[PDB]
Amino acid sequence: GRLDGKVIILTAAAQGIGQAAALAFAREGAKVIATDINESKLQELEKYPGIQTRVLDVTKKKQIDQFANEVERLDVLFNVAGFVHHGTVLDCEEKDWDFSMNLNVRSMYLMIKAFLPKMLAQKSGNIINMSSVASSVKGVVNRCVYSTTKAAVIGLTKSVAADFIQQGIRCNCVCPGTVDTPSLQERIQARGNPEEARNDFLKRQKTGRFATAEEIAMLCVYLASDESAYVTGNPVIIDGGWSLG
Amino acid sequence: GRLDGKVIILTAAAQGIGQAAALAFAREGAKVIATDINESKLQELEKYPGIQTRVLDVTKKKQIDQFANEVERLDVLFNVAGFVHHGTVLDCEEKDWDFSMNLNVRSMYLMIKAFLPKMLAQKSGNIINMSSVASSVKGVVNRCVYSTTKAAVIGLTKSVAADFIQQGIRCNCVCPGTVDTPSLQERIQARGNPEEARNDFLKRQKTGRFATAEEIAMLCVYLASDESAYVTGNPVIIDGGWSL
Amino acid sequence: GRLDGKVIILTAAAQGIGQAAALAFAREGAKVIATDINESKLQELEKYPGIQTRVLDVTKKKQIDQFANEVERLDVLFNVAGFVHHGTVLDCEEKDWDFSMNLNVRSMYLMIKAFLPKMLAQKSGNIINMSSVASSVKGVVNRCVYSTTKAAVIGLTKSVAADFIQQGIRCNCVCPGTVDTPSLQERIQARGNPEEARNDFLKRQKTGRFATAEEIAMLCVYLASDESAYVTGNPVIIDGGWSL
Amino acid sequence: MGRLDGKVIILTAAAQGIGQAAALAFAREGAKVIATDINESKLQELEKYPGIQTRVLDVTKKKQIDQFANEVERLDVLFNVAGFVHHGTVLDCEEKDWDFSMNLNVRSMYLMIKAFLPKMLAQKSGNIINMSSVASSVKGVVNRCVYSTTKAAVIGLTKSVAADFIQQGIRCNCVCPGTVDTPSLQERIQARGNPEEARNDFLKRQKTGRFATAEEIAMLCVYLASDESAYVTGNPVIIDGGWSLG
Ligand SMILES: NC(=O)c1ccc[n+]([C@@H]2O[C@H](COP(=O)([O-])OP(=O)(O)OC[C@H]3O[C@@H](n4cnc5c(N)ncnc54)[C@H](O)[C@@H]3O)[C@@H](O)[C@H]2O)c1
Ligand SMILES: NC(=O)c1ccc[n+]([C@@H]2O[C@H](COP(=O)([O-])OP(=O)(O)OC[C@H]3O[C@@H](n4cnc5c(N)ncnc54)[C@H](O)[C@@H]3O)[C@@H](O)[C@H]2O)c1
Ligand SMILES: NC(=O)c1ccc[n+]([C@@H]2O[C@H](COP(=O)([O-])OP(=O)(O)OC[C@H]3O[C@@H](n4cnc5c(N)ncnc54)[C@H](O)[C@@H]3O)[C@@H](O)[C@H]2O)c1
Ligand SMILES: NC(=O)c1ccc[n+]([C@@H]2O[C@H](COP(=O)([O-])OP(=O)(O)OC[C@H]3O[C@@H](n4cnc5c(N)ncnc54)[C@H](O)[C@@H]3O)[C@@H](O)[C@H]2O)c1
Repeated sequence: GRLDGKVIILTAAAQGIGQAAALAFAREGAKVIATDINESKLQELEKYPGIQTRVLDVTKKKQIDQFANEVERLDVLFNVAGFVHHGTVLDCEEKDWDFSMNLNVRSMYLMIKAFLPKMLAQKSGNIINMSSVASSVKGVVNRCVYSTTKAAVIGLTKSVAADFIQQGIRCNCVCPGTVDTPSLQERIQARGNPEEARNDFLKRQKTGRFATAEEIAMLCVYLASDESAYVTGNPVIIDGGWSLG
Repeated sequence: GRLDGKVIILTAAAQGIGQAAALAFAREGAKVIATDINESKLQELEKYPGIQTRVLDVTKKKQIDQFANEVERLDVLFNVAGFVHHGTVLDCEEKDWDFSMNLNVRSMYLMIKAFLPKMLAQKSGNIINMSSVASSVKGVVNRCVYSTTKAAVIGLTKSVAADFIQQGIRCNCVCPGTVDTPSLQERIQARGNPEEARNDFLKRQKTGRFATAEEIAMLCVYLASDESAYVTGNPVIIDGGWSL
Repeated sequence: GRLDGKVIILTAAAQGIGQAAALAFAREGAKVIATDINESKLQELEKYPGIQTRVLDVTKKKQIDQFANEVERLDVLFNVAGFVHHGTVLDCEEKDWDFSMNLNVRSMYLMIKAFLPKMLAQKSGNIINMSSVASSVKGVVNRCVYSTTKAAVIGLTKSVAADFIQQGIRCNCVCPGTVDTPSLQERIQARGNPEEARNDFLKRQKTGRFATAEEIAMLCVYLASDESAYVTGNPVIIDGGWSL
Repeated sequence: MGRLDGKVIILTAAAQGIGQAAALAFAREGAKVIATDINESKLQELEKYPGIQTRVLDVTKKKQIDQFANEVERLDVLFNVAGFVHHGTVLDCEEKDWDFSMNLNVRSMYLMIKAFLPKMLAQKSGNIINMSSVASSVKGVVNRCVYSTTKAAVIGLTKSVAADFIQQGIRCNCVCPGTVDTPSLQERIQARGNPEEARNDFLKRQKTGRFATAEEIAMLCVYLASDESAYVTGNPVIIDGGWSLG
């Protein structure tokens, strides 16, 4: 397996990209600690060899620190947790702004701050953060606070990469286009005409399809593996040509 | 003047880049409304033709909304306010993280959401945001929360530019290298050996100097003027070759 | 004027962006040496205070070297010459590939290598190169060799900027979206349905217009001026939200 | 089952360095590899490896290229590897240096793509990987004028092909390394006045205190060549050990 010997911790693992990653990591021989707030859905992964699960709300610092004190070592941290708000800056009220900033960015700060010292004591570690093309990468309509947080993810990634490169740490982030996940389906259904919302989303995608969560996972495998040891400080795009032009 | 007939509001105007921008706008014929929390320093600008002042804390939504209700129209909003925390992710306590996120990003969100509707009703407007090369542009050491916020600023910029391009709104951000401002001097002094600190900052700068606030201001003039009408959604770098 | 005391040499000056640049530089007090292969059109600029003209084919090293020897000093070199080939990689025959590489890229290399030593001896110089968003910035349809060359331009820009920063040289390039020039009109007319071709080009442009050459010129004035001394190594976008 | 099972892959400059490592890596992942180079005796060493067939090919010769293409029934992937690294500023670069690099580093790719793309279009499926560098439009690097210009041009060419042929099932990406320990890198070190010291300037780029191996570059090429990366197109993928980071 491409990840033999690796201990990997991830968040938001119960469905979507996190689930697919958890499964993909485990199949490649990793020791996976898969976390989510949704305990009943999460515990489904316990049936898969190589995966152990734990309930974790990434907005709760007390929860995070206690979890960190339980973990002996890790090789990889994959911060997946994030919410996609629909709206422009005018559509974003204070509670939407804060909710996204807390879940999407503060979460990563708290996870990295709890887990990075373990990596530093072993002079080795790898941190993968979930960003988006809707970010500093490009402008995307109706995604104000999302794009703002997802840009923030890139800043945080490059910061960590620069600060700890000489202590054996790498840090990268993943920037997908549209991925067929349960939340995407929720966002389609939430529209006034879902039949039509599905077509706006496909418009971005000149190949005529969304990415699968598995495809996103296989990039995370590459970035988790020693194959990519020489890759750090990058937003890796996986967008089906959306940001291309 | 290159900014004649323009009504420009800007924050953090009492010193540094804000101050230089205020004075540069005014010299180019703008009607400037220059805001800061520091009332005594801010009110020095009152002596300059074209500048009117108002005390404003950009972290206070209530103050922001009241200010907006006072303003009949604008052409340009320049979000300048921001703090530079020194440290890695490990040096950043929750208080540091939240203070920076509130002043550096939330501020912009609240200012934009208050003033943008004005611009939309006139089908015209221009929002300039202060970012930095310490951001999504490149990795800079001991600047964790700062870089995170300044990246957020680029995301917010591109978002606003994308959402309101068809309603005559432009949005760009400015990404300096090291600029000789009073806060920069504070950061130098704050280190263990301020001699040595000054040389680390210069190491960034292969031209052997920092930028002046007036130089940053002249970029802001270009971006504020109709000369740059066709420029939107960009992080404009002004870094003396640092990110090169 | 904003360019008072600057000696500025430019290519492809007889029409389009070059022409607008020349007139804009002259209006701001520059001493302009405007060059082009089209002698009769070029000579029109002679009537404008501050512009002297010289015929120059930028694909002819021997002409370039002899021109350089005529020139005592410069402050700015503006490489404007470039041709826009229509087609994919499959539409591009060896003749199209080579013609574009030589005019669009080799030209810049020859002008730079002939004029840069002057700037090095003054310990001061500024090189502006015309790029495009159709380049390494973004992928654009039916622009294969063009995009290849305009990418090459960014490479060359950043090279020169990195190599000569400590000797007082700056180098940047300009990356437009669609600009309403005579060659753009020629490209429109050259299509099967020019009525419909005008609309494809417009679809690029969410503000519903092309840039004017004057607008591109004003970016060039900013980049040519000492106002922008701290700006080097950048591809400056001016695209009306196309790459956004 | 290898990650490249069923894939027919053609590459250039396969006899040493990145190209060699890639050929070997593609073959071990179950690709059918057609490995080409100008250096016949060295290239022929790869014939002992299961899955690799070799052919002499000078990528500056249009006539050679078209005849080779006429020999190939199908391909899934084209990896354009050939490129020379000139040492010097714009001032150090004479007409012959400029032209030599432009023809090998860029014209070569144009000709290979123009010969092979029609095959991929006819199958409504193809993947083109181009070798670029961080010394390019990505960042400014000293003493690399014509190299950086060509490797920028590669990125422009990559995005053009990706934009033009996306709807016909074609992907195009490029790879942008920092310093890779290859034989030509060793040549460039040895060619300096003090090779001990050239070696340390190259290491200065590299905050991790090492160069990449050709193998490491290869494994990125495996990912980009595989269907795992089917949703990746139009990108310069950086693999630079933090060099462009800051
Ligand atoms: N799906 C896409 O089109 C797409 C595109 C780009 C980026 N992303 C990013 O990928 C990541 C995952 O999204 P997805 O769509 O694959 O999954 P999703 O949105 O379908 O699932 C989210 C998961 O996160 C969990 N979660 C919610 N709040 C949490 C909290 N406080 N703590 C811990 N877990 C929590 C949920 O229980 C759920 O299992 C997000 O960061 C998202 O921004 C998604
Ligand atoms: N090297 C540099 O100085 C540099 C480089 C890149 C970007 N920047 C950015 O430029 C912007 C201005 O920084 P500067 O160093 O020119 O000025 P500075 O930091 O010296 O001045 C900051 C000003 O902001 C005001 N201020 C502080 N909190 C406020 C609040 N809550 N509400 C309203 N005003 C408040 C202060 O009273 C002061 O007048 C910042 O966003 C900074 O991040 C500076
Ligand atoms: N027009 C646009 O939409 C647009 C967009 C992006 C970039 N550009 C770039 O701007 C530059 C100028 O294009 P434009 O469209 O403004 O002008 P244009 O194409 O209308 O005019 C070109 C000028 O170049 C001159 N010229 C041609 N060959 C020459 C040679 N060998 N030596 C010297 N001069 C020569 C011509 O005589 C003419 O006066 C080009 O590099 C072009 O790629 C144009
Ligand atoms: N530090 C690095 O080594 C580094 C970094 C970034 C990018 N690259 C790129 O990787 C590619 C390979 O370089 P490398 O250093 O791994 O290998 P190399 O330079 O050691 O070997 C080059 C190979 O190309 C072959 N070759 C030369 N001319 C040819 C021609 N006309 N036709 C066909 N083959 C020809 C040679 O015989 C040799 O086998 C180049 O494009 C280079 O620019 C290398």
